[PDB]
Amino acid sequence: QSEAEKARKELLELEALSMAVESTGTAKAEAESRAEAARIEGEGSVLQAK
Amino acid sequence: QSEAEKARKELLELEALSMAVESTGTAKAEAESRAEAARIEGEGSVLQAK
Repeated sequence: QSEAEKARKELLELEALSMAVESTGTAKAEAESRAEAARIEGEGSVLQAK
Repeated sequence: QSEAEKARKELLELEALSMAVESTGTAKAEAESRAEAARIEGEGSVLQAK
């Protein structure tokens, strides 16, 4: 069980990196899509106002 | 399981890129269609006013 925990530590490190990658990719994608839609709506609102 | 996580990290990176592409394409398309309809309505409103 000691040897198994010695390797399980490195397994948990790699799983931590993968969870980091997945979470930041999901949040970045959703936030940038909302910002792009908002920018297009803002320039459209400028043209509507004129 | 350690080797499988070493490759699964790169799989999750590529899936993050694909989700980014899909989300920003959908939001950009819907926002630009609404802006185009609004611009045509605005120029029509100018001509109606005259």
